[PDB]
Amino acid sequence: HQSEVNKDLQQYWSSLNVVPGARVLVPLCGKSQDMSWLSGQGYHVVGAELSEAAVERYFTERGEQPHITSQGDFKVYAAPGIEIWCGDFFALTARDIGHCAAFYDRAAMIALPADMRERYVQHLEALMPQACSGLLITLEYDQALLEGPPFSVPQTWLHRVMSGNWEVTKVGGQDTLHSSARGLKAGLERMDEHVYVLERV
Repeated sequence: HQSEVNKDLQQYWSSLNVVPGARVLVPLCGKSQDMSWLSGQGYHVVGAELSEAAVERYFTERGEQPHITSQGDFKVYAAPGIEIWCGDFFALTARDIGHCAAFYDRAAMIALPADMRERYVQHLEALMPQACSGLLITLEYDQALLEGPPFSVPQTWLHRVMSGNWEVTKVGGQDTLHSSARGLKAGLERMDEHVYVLERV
């Protein structure tokens, strides 16, 4: 129970104590522990898994069963248990689903450049809810072993751009390889994991 689910995540949340049943969005954050945590608490875990090969792995491991959709070059595999559509994320209106609650954001913009980053955060906060607690999970170390080289997006930058719709705050740190799942997924065995608490106002 809550073995390795972003100490910060389980922390902030543990404290936050969002509404029981609030809408929890999972923008290209779809991991397992994060969501498994939210659910374990009793929240509306609805997000997408920006991972094609992943969806495939799920279809091969399960052998079909859930709602598989073909979204262009991406897929959408939703389950009856959770509202996680493995594939791509860009047709669930994080705003409609968001509304009020929170959303776990996984290092995604760090995989892109600045310009794109600004367009990403903005695009998110744009399609974001009205009152939800968002938590971004970035990284630094990982870059030459982890899936996609993270630009260790600087909190300052986030507060420079990602500042204007959500209260982003510096959080997290390094020496947390066990915590970060992606670390055990890619195999960092030691990487700095950055975190930023963004309160979607």
